[PDB]
Amino acid sequence: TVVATAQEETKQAPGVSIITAEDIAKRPPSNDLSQIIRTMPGVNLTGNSSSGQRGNNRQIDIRGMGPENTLILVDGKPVSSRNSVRYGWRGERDSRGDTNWVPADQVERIEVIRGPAAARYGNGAAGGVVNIITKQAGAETHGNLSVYSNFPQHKAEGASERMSFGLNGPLTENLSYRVYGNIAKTDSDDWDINAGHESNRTGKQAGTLPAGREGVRNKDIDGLLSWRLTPEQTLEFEAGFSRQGNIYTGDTQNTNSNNYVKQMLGHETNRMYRETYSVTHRGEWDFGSSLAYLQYEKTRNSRINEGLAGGTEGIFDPNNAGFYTATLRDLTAHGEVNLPLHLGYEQTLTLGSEWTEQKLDDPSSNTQNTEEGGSIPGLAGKNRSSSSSARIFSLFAEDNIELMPGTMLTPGLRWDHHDIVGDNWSPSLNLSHALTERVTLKAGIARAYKAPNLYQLNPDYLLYSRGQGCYGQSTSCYLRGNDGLKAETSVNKELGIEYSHDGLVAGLTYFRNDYKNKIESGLSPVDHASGGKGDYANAAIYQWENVPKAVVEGLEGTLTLPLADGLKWSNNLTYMLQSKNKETGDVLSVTPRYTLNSMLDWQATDDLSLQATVTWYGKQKPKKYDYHGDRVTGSANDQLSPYAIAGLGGTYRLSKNLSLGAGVDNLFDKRLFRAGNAQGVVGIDGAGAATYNEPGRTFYTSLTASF
Repeated sequence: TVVATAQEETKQAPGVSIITAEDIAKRPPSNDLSQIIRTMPGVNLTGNSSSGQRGNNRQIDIRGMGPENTLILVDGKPVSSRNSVRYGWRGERDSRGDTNWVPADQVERIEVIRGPAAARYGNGAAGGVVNIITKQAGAETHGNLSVYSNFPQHKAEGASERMSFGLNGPLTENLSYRVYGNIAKTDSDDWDINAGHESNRTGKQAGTLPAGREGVRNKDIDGLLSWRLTPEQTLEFEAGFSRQGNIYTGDTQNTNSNNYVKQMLGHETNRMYRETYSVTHRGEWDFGSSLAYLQYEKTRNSRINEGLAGGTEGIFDPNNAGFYTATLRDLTAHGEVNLPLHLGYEQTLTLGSEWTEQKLDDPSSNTQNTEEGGSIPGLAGKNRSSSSSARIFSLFAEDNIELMPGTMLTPGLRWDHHDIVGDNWSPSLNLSHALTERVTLKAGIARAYKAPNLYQLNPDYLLYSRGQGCYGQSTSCYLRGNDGLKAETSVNKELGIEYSHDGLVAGLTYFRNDYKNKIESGLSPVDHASGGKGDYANAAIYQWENVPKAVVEGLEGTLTLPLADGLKWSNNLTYMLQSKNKETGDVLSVTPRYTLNSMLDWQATDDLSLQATVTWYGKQKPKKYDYHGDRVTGSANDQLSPYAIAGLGGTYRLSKNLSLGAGVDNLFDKRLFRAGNAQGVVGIDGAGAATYNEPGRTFYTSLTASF
């Protein structure tokens, strides 16, 4: 009886969680799937950057590794769209992330793959992988129509509404389709949600506010045709078109303001179009199995002009009104075969390759001139190229070996060639061992890989500061892209033991990542520019640089008890032991010290299902040091205290064809307000860890019609 693939076997590793379509129906998200993905152990909902900048745009972070290290897939194929949004000095991006491209109600399941089992997915999988799997066609035609709406207690918070539909099944005998569409709106929080809560602001900056959450408008449609060519051979064509337009509520990099900002409150100021085309060929043959695919993803990011420095740094530029478009083109090709091998040991060999190209055209990002800080040899002050690109060819070999009943060994090797950075080697080993019929011991260790992003790699990408931003000094500097960077790598390990029997589950996992060569803004000048104006002349030139060592470490626990026949109590716990940049001694990603998610699920009748949830978060602590590397003082030290969020909801099945849902999130109305960024600037104190809004009590209803 044949052994599963490497890819399939390692989905049982300690660092993997699965969220089902039924889980999504019972705990419906407002809009972005991050709202449910974040409730898995070892997962956090975090700002992109430890600076706090754009800190209400929280995203899925795995094991404290930061959202940039979460690789998002849809049906196994990569999402790159956030790479069209400029990556700044502090790793900030004015991006909502990549977990909102698929509507929740057309999702079959979600694989959350954390740590060593994720390394095999290659570039970007150092934190882990989130693979969003869409519902597919079956034998008969089926379909659905799903609506969701919510209702905040406090009018300052944005309400969401959402309507989607699927239809799939045969068209002819050889030919079947699957299509879905979706329309959604999450309103923005109000411009003044955080008035009463903001960091102290003086002088010019009196009256300024940190913004609440940005709104979004989604239109998605997808079409897939599946064509059964030979008995061995299916060919699938799929095109997807998504648009997200924002609803602006005053976010700016440093939380300053001007009239162009005040004028755009409530309007669309950024729009993302994502176009996807894929062809997928599946074979079922005598020898085993094959899969190949080609995806082209085109992302257009159009938004209002902002400055890179000066008075218009990270804010709409009133002297260059209007919008620009950055374009990202990402082509991914993949092939593999899966070979059951019967001699010696039972095992299943996977052999494959992948090629990717990323092209970025960004006409706002490479425009910093050198007139103030002085000129930089090899860098033209003006008219630098918009474009950047990189290609990675990959080879891999994996084998899933049943050493003997109850024991599996799963070695793999990936090799990657990046046409600028060079070669990478990602060795992989995961295993499971049955200690008794009820208890299993599992371990993993691997080296994940992440290539530099195209901003960090580009010598034409140049940022400038008069002093505030410069590490180890107070005079003016430049930060320049560096096309000799190393790749980041992370040796990620876990050890897990788990009791499992009769739907009772008790489990504990320890994890640690030794994160190598994380790419960050440099700490020492490599050089000095020459000329410029006044005190600012002859600016220091820093580069994007590899940090030698960082570490995350902690524990994930799970406890699921069957209290009675229709009644199940599920809990998971994550405890962060470390998240440290070992060069700066500072925090890598600001996450709660612990997160405990608890759910009581009651099948009250055949037709009626009720749920209660509570989540407890521990303390959050900000960066110790400012951009200079000096000890932060004052309110920039502020920490968030522990807090809990509770909810209640249910589903009532009116028939095979109609179900309704209702409930309340954050039942005791526990709210937090964004006070600012972590550290301050001239006129505006920092706010430490108080960098985000936690919404209050919010009621919701849903209806799903299906056949």
